[PDB]
Amino acid sequence: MFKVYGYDSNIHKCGPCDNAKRLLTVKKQPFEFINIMPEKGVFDDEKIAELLTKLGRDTQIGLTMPQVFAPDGSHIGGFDQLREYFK
Repeated sequence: MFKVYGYDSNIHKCGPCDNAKRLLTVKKQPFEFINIMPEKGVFDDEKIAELLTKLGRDTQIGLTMPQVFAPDGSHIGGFDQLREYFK
């Protein structure tokens, strides 16, 4: 499955996050969405730590949501990189 880390737009608006989900649905690709903000103004720090581990990063500088990973686990990037991935 593709793995998409992002925000639920009902709690924190994330147009790129919603676009990533819809692009995977139109391409008939199963995905799992991981919401990093379970309620307004509260981050899930276990999921952010897991994301940093997967990215191999020590700082959060410049990280935006969504962050997408391919079925084999490699990092794709944000929605702009996912658009490119299917070409």
